[PDB]
Amino acid sequence: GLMQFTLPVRLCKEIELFHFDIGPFENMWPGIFVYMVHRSCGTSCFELEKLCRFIMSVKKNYRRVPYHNWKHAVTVAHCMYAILQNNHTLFTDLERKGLLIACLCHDLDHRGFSNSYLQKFDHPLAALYSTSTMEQHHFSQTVSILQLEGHNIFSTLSSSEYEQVLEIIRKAIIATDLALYFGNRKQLEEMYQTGSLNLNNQSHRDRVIGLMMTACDLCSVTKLWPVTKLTANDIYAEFWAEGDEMKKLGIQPIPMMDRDKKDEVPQGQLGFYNAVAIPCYTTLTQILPPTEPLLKACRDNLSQWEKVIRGEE
Ligand SMILES: N#Cc1c(N)nc2ccccc2c1O[C@@H]1C=CCCC1
Ligand SMILES: [Mg+2]
Ligand SMILES: [Zn+2]
Repeated sequence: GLMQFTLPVRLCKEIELFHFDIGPFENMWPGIFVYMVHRSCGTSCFELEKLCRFIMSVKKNYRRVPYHNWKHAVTVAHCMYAILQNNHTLFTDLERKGLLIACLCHDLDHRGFSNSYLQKFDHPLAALYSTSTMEQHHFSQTVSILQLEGHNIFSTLSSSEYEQVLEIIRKAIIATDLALYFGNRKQLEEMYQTGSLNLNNQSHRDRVIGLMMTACDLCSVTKLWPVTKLTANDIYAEFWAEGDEMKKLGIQPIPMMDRDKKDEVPQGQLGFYNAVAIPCYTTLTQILPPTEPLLKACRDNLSQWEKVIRGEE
């Protein structure tokens, strides 16, 4: 009850910043997450015995892949924590509970392959879920871990609050499917500009929560350059392995995923920053002004990639 998590001074201060890196000590990541829940939600939101048991079952069900791993989970939850903390009064008690859990669970049991590679492989999950394949699996895995004896962190919610939080978590996880992001942001853009955006409209909140999920999910591009640059290697290690598996199915993969065309990476990152990241954090900053530091950090890193291309690094 009176048991708080406390971090060392440096972390205690840096954790509040959007660009915080959770560090290379795996065994500190659960405490960092519980720290964030206690400050974000309250020391009462979850029974600490059950939260700790949920966190360690979630960790167990992330694989040892180069990027879509436990570190990503906690990193993406931290970005959500930063957004929620800089936007105190915009979110309900249920939304703060749900979204941190959504982010921790959003890539559960990821194998390091796109929905595209599952479809071309003819993976069983591609037959069970025709669209947002992995994301439907991630939500499924979340519900399974919640239903293990002693793991129901939401037990003390009423029936309707329980239904609401699981529905917040389902939409949040589905939205991390980047194929759905383009349309979601376009719609949010129009609604913002025509002035029809309304946070009392549930369908509008859903869309805004989805953009938040994309923003947390891509938050590697909003870190200090050395973190951004080193994470990019982890992302590309998966892409190139997927490229390899495409070649095993007798399919030339797009040049981004082909490990013979590494030269093309910096230009590939420009496309990604201009086509995805900058638009994402632009619309997010328009809807939630205090998330501006994400857009700024993302612009700083675009410029750093421009410098890589111009031979300057
Ligand atoms: N972050 C990031 C990131 C990145 N730095 N670079 C990319 C380049 C091309 C396509 C996707 C890219 C990407 O997308 C996430 C990584 C893997 C799949 C989920 C979306
Ligand atoms: Mg994902
Ligand atoms: Zn992710």
